[PDB]
Amino acid sequence: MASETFEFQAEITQLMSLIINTVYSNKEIFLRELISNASDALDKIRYKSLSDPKQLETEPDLFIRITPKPEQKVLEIRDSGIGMTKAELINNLGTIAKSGTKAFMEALSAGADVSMIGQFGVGFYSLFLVADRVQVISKSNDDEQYIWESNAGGSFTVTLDEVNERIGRGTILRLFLKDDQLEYLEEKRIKEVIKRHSEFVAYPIQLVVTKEVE
Ligand SMILES: O=C1CCC/C=C/CCOC(=O)c2c(O)cc(O)c(Cl)c2C1
Repeated sequence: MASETFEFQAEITQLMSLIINTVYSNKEIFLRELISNASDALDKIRYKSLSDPKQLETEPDLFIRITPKPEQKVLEIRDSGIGMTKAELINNLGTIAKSGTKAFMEALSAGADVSMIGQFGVGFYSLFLVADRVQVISKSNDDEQYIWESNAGGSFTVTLDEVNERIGRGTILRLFLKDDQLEYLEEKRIKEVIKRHSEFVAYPIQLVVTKEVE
């Protein structure tokens, strides 16, 4: 598959740098940000399905699912929400600087809690606290499955998905964790963070665990 390359909006890049380099502690917050988005996307499919029940048939179950993958140092966060089409992947995750991107960078500088990122509607980028490379794998009812990829550089890429498993509907966040952030592949740590900061979530939050049989 041919891949297409795009430059990040100049302030989105700034922000990613202020994230990767400016904030230190409380990096566990990336999880609630990515669970929050998962819920906000599941909300939209559940709303749309009220007047278009057929929207749900491509994936009748509404859930949030986290999968630790120790071997490839990867943490994945899936939902069966509304999904994103190629154009939205492009617009919502790079080319267009969502209103508030610069505002949070300013807030942050004046002395703001990095945990307030979500209230500026930029929570997505908080993932770079624990990861240096990310794959966003989406499937909308109205397009094929695609892969959006950023390595924290200045650009990103979108490629028709012919390599990943078929998600019926929704999105997968394949975070490639930093060597010093691998505690998030642990069942207990994840399970902790989730209970402390994600109590009021309307959807099933499944944790996928792999254990050798003795
Ligand atoms: O804009 C996004 C943030 C959520 C608000 C809903 C947008 C419409 C679809 O959005 C998504 O599929 C989606 C998701 O499922 C999980 C995520 O972590 C992110 Cl970032 C997104 C993209």
